[PDB]
Amino acid sequence: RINTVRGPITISEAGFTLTHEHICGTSAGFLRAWPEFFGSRKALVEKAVRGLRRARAAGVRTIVDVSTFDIGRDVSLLAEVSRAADVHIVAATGLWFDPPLSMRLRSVEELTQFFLREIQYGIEDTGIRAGIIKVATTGKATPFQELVLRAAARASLATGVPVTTHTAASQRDGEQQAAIFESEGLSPSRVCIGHSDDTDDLSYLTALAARGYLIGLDGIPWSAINASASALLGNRSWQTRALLIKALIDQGYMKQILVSNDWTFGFSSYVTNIMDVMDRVNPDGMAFIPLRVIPFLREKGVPQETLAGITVTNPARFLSPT
Amino acid sequence: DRINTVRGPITISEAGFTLTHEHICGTSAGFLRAWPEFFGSRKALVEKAVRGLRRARAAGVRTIVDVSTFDIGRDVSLLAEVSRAADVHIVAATGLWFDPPLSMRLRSVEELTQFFLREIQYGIEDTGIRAGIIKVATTGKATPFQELVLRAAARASLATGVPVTTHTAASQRDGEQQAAIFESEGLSPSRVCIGHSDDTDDLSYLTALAARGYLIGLDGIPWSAIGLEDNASASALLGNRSWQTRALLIKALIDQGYMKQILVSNDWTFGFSSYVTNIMDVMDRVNPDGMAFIPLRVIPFLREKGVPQETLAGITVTNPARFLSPT
Ligand SMILES: [Co+2]
Ligand SMILES: [Co+2]
Ligand SMILES: [Co+2]
Ligand SMILES: [Co+2]
Repeated sequence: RINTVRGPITISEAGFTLTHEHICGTSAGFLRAWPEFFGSRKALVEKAVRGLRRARAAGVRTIVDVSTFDIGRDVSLLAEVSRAADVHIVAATGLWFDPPLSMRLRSVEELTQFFLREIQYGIEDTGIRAGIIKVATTGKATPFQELVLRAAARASLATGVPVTTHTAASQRDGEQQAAIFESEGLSPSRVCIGHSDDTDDLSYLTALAARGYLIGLDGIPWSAINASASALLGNRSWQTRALLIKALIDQGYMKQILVSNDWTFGFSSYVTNIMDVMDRVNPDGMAFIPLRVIPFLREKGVPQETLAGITVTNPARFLSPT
Repeated sequence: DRINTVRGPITISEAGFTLTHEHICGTSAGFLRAWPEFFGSRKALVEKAVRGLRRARAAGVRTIVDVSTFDIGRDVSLLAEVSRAADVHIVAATGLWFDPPLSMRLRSVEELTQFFLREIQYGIEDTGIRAGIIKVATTGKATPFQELVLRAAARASLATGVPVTTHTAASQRDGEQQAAIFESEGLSPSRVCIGHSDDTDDLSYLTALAARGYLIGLDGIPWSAIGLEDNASASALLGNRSWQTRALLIKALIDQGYMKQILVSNDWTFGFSSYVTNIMDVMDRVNPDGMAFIPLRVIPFLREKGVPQETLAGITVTNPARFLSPT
């Protein structure tokens, strides 16, 4: 009962899934208005097809595109790349930290209708329904960012669809988001505190993992080992971020881990050549988790059925509507 | 002599009575397609727009310049559909207003110049519809990004001959900073309209810009929140100045010899989502005439005050014709 861009699929059809990915990290209407920024729309489709086929050959069967309205989600692009690559792509709703005036002047009740429109009816005029809700917070929650967290909760409770968040982990936003989700009546088993790998703090993660929250260790290839790339991605290495997966397995929270790359095939919501800077830091792309992180954990003393539990059974339990 | 409309190129003589600053929808990038239910439905918005433009046409309007940019949620397909059904020429816009998303605000002046050029020379999105005007904006002192938008607009105008029109916080005298930046790029004042100029009563500011060759946009004549001072949202947007006060600025500029520098419009819309929810209903109640307000209520008002019919015809037909013509 998991909604994808090609239609509804079952829990067994999901397989190896990456919980936090992006085909394109852009802005609302941007891809349609300026496709030449990515070379052409043809070039972005071709680069995304080759990148997903690389992930499929590596073991991945499903990717969850957490690109929201304001990240410039184009479900028609998501459907085209999914068809040519034979990889299941799950679409998303919600609002990130770049909402336009028509979204930021809306009440909590109006934002619930929009989220409920994209999950129950469909996205735009395509009929494609959203299977996950993406929300954001950069530091302490602004008066509007609180309404998005609450609206995402009211939409998750009426459909059963899960929530995934953006967090500035060094500032520990996951505790405030958790306090807001719990005040709304949302079950912690339906929420994923993303970007939790941006910190080396383990005491903040185990506290949330004990309450039932899923920990999103999603930006593993993000290593700044360029003032723009050093501020966006990486103070530490990938080995340090991948050791945080092992540190949570050792504490007995193997059922709460969700791994991903947080990769893109086109990036426009930052500096011009950030995609070219990223493409060489990680030449593996979206295939970094099964080819470089899984054999690392196998060498550092973690069995294959613990890793096959994190990648197959954990995201399938998360993405299933309850 | 030839200008781009959403139905294709037309000869300037066919433009006729032209409203220089209007919107079919005041929204945000991708909003109409992602949430048409905000406006009832996409079909309801089209029907309302067609009815409004048909009524405006019956009153004498032949062309409107939709100054909706990418970030005002310009949907050219909607503009084309309504233009064809109402049989009113609609000139589309490029440029950037004051709500650009991350992918726009992180761009350099060279990249923004290429985006504006693409929308004028090649087309908007995958439609083939080309922009006939560049819309820019400042709300007080220009931010570093707004300065880049103004420079890119000036560069695209110099390369194509297409005019530039602006949004200003008129009380803050924004037109002076805008003018300075445009002229630093070598753009002729005759290719620029300093809009929302009816938001101020400072005639010294207006005549000085007009004296330099700038077109003065007295473009929101029906905007008045008198009678509804209890509505904090409507008062902050529409202001407390009467439609008459805004319209008398057209007479004031004519009297000082600047009839050739005046552009008049309503700054109306059929859908409004970039503000509070009830705003379109409130606006439609204050002004039931919509875009027809200029020929039905403003033109006869100025005739009562003594302005000749040939001067008014010069402001509504000749001035927009000279402005829109690629020069
Ligand atoms: Co993020
Ligand atoms: Co992301
Ligand atoms: Co304006
Ligand atoms: Co306007």
